[PDB]
Amino acid sequence: NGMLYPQSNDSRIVFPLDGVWDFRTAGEDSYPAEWADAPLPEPLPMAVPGSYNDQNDELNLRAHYGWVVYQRSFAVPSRLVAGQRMILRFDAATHAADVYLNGQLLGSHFGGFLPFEFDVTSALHAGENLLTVAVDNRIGSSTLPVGNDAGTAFMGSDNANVPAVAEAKKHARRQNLPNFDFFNFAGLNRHVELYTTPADAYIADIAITTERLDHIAGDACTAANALIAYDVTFGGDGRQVRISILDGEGTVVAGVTADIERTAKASGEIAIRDAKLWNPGAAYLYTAVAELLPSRIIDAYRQTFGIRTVEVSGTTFLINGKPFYFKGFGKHEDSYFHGRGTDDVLNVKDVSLIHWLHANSFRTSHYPYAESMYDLCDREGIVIIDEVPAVGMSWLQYANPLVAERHREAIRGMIARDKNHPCIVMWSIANEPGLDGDGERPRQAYDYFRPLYELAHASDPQNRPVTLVCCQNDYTTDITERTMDVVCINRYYGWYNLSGDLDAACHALNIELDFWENIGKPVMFTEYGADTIEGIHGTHGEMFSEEFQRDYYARINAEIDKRPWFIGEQLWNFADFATFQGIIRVEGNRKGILTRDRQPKMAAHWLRERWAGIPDYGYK
Amino acid sequence: NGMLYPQSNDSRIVFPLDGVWDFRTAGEDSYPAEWADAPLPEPLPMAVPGSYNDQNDELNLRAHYGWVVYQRSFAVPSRLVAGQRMILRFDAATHAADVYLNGQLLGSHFGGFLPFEFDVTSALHAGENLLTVAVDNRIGSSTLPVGNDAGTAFMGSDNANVPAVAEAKKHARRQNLPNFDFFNFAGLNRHVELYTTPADAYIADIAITTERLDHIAGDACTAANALIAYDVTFGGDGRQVRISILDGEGTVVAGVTADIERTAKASGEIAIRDAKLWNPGAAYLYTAVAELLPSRIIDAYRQTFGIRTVEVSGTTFLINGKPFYFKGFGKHEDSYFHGRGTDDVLNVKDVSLIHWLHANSFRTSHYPYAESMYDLCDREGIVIIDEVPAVGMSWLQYANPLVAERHREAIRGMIARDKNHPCIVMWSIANEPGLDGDGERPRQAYDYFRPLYELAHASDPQNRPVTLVCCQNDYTTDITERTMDVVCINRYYGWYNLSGDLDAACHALNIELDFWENIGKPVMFTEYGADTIEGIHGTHGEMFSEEFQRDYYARINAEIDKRPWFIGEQLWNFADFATFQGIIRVEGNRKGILTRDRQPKMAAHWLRERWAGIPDYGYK
Ligand SMILES: CCCCCC[C@@H]1NC[C@@H](O)[C@H](O)[C@H]1C(=O)O
Ligand SMILES: CCCCCC[C@@H]1NC[C@@H](O)[C@H](O)[C@H]1C(=O)O
Repeated sequence: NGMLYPQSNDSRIVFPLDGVWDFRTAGEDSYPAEWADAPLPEPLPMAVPGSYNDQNDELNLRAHYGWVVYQRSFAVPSRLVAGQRMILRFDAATHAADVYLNGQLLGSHFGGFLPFEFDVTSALHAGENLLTVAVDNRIGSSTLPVGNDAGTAFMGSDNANVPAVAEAKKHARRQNLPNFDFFNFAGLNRHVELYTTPADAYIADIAITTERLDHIAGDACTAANALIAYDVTFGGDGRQVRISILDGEGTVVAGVTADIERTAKASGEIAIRDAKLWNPGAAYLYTAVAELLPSRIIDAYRQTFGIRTVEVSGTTFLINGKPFYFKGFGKHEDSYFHGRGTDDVLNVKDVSLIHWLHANSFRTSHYPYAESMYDLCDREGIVIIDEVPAVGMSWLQYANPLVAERHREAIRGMIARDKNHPCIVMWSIANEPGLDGDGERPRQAYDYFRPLYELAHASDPQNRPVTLVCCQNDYTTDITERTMDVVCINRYYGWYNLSGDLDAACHALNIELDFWENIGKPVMFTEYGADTIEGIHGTHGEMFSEEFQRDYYARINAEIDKRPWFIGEQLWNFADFATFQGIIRVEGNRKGILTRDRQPKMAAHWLRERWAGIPDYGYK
Repeated sequence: NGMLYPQSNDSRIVFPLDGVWDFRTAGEDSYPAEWADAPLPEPLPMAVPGSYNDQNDELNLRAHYGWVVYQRSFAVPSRLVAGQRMILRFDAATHAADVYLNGQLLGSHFGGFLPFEFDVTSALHAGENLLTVAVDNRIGSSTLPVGNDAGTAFMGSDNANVPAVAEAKKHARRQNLPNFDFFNFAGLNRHVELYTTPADAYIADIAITTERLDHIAGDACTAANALIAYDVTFGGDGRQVRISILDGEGTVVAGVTADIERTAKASGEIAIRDAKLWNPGAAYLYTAVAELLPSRIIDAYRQTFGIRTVEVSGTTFLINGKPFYFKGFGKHEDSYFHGRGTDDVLNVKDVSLIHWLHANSFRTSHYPYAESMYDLCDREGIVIIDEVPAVGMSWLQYANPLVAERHREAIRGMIARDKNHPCIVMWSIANEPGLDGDGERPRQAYDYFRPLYELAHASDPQNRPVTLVCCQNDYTTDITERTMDVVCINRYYGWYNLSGDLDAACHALNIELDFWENIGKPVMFTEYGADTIEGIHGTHGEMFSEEFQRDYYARINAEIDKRPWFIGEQLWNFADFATFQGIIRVEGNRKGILTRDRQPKMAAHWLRERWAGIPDYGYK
């Protein structure tokens, strides 16, 4: 279950397989299996980690449907592999993959945004090894994210009443038809690596939790005493594990020796005096060092953690007992050449932009991000809402057992990967599923999501609040959203409805706010905004102008400032990003307050000035 | 002398040190040395590899002058380090660096675009190692690239006659003053890695040359026989090395065992029947495998190479005996977030754009590029002119011994690194130095550059032609350029002079062409173009419009097509790129035929159509 990021130390080594691989496109529903047996014929170059779609302008890889095949060779010294457990890890392959090593099928995986690995100890040999990876980009009615098995893409224009259109449609080239508003970037989007552990016994998983804080300082910089718990899982085979707690300076401030009891497991609690707490805008990280004992050490792992509590109380969101207010946006892993490919330079920059904006948070819309970004936010004091790729869902999916299982696969997987990050304060189990309507549809939606709500709570040792991001719907017939720990709403009053009329938009908003006032749950925006082309200006700003985008946030935020139970504003979006082409997408989605190149539109400056005057704690 | 790229095989392992490091700014001319002794205080994150300048929007790192300090920790299993020679390699640190390991100064390096390494075998220890790297971005009268010690930036504006301006200047914040037109991106721009070799004896360098081709086929796909030479250098300490030549399928097609004689060296020749030649647009690569013999193998290195000849004959540039014509551009390593940071995704994409454009070549303006790009061009059949960072030079530099030595270091270093790449057909020893004028100035320039021309020839075992890229000058008083193997000229008739008048530009051009016609050397463009803002249009295109850029190349190329001795068109630039700010730089240099995001302007489409109709061989 544990999927600790591969680590190098005295017991373990990591061998990265990133770089420029060989690459071929294949078929709509197949690929040549014999390609795993020998070097790819006439291969293209393809850098990895990265989406393949924008790495070859001779081809139209954005239009590709079906399989592609990656391949490379590598060689490692025999003295490294001797007596070690050898693991091949894929941080992400989007969306599905078959993996071959030296002609042997290692296995397969579905889920484009969570890591998977294989024990390759017996599959490796000396000299050059041949690694072949087939990647499938197809989406449909049983995938997460959800595709349409027929019809149009989201927000799609159609003239079905024309006979000629209906006929041409039946013979059109097959394409992925997303039920979501971001381009279907595919391939080896994140790192690939080989790593080693000891074979006889090894650390397989670690969970650290903040159980209780005693006497938190007025500024919440410290607690007189903090009780943390550990749970270490072992694989392999009077054994013990040593656990050392390191402060920010590397000074061991606590240490205990725990018994391993059989799924070998060691667990217990540790008290930390005058513990330094993790807060938004004021991060502090400790290291839990686990060392498996035989002065020699058998195995070791260093796990970063932060000491903080998260608790919903009434209409407040408490971090270290203080009333928090979210300032931020939904993001995307999206950039030009890389597509959805992970880029830590850009991740480092984006975190700096978040500070520049005086935001304090974001949501991983609409999929778990690369692991390195969570590490980055841990040390930079940025709060995260962590979200599974359950986007584009409706009643057709709720009746499908395969979807329910893939959805459970996403939640346990996300939480298994991300549980130790202090920056994560809440889980999101879906973005904009169908929740409303008449007859049995509301109850059907409820019955699908409630056990996923329970699963998220049961899976997280820290027991963080769980939410579901609600689309702009009939909130009076939706019976699911109001049962979440925090009500997270996506609203586009004045853009997709009452278009351009900000008075009417605010009037409509206030009517729904009057509704949520009575539900008595904490409420925040997770999306709102307006497409904006930088350089379009007006004295009286109309839709798509920079001025209108500024006016939009100015009018809307003035209304939510009047509601004490409204605990956060996360807009849409951080930056412009790529989408499937269509009549409402001007080179993608232009609702970013920054351009795709991370340059600030007028609204960004206005939001920066606003957020500078709003404290992380005690605003409401 | 040798700088083989680190390789993993049964005798060798590479441990990458890339990732998110710790980072602090320091002083204009110092940094706290005690930072090497302990973790950096309050560090920022900084991705490696990448320029640091665009990775933090809270700071103005583009305006930073002086030192910065990088730091990270790392640990490797003791059993892997055991008995091995341990090498720490920096692919590039721009511009100068002091490197510390565990508080010990390892040494320093000047030169921002070439790799350097340290033997750290004795500095390493078990557990966490602390790696601290100080990087100096400062440029001046003694650096390559050349900076100004006072005054303005390249094409910088001033009103020196105003007393108020003169005074304020003396109190202005100190800044790097480049004598070049690209932004001074700095930091750990390329990869950092630790690698191992055998300690007792190891391969230190490998050089492969194509000595002679016998009976080349009409299409130059093959030669009846190819005579290649190898030269292997060893370090450490009747010993022998086995050399196997692998074809594109991995089949050993030739093999010899050579004796090692002590400066341990093995050298000889190998005849290959029906050898497959490397050509532009039709690459073929062999592998030279060298194995140090004790059936066991001591050490091994696999060196890719290609079999082709390059010869300047009269006014022709012969590759495998056929008259080649350059189609291409000067490039830059430049992109939005990475700066000058290497990005293999972008390199793969750019290589595809070159094919899309039907170009066949480019120049590494104005510095050696990342090693991976040459590997990429080796397999994709793109020809390269390789250039050292000798840009911004004038008479003030020719009299400076430190500059002369740094210039020699770069020339020997570039060639030592890049000698084995078949894609490289020519060396460039400077871009736009001062060469013309009255008095002793022309002779002084000649006396400075002539021994560098000789050095490039002496350093290169393949003995490729050598050039110097000449600025738009008084070609009648210039006595240096005409002595190069190929005349490479940068001309901006109709842009920087005779502005907008294309009839007059072509008239002036033809006049300089009449001059070069008599010199009787082969001549090519290495720069020509016009700043162009995408989206600016006109029915009668004026400067900065997409139409003017198209008209510009159409009129100019029509004139050079009339000259049989004119053997190439490399324009400026491949893509828009970042510069120091100024009144002629609209968000950088806009002479790209592509935008900075790699999108094609009107001129790119026109050039694509023209180049599609121009063959690699026999156009002239
Ligand atoms: C009001 C009707 C529904 C609005 C839908 C708004 C959409 N939500 C989910 C995001 O992934 C989309 O990018 C966003 C949008 O189109 O910008
Ligand atoms: C006509 C004399 C001046 C020509 C100077 C042209 C310059 N050459 C070298 C390149 O690095 C510059 O970017 C280019 C330019 O400014 O775009």
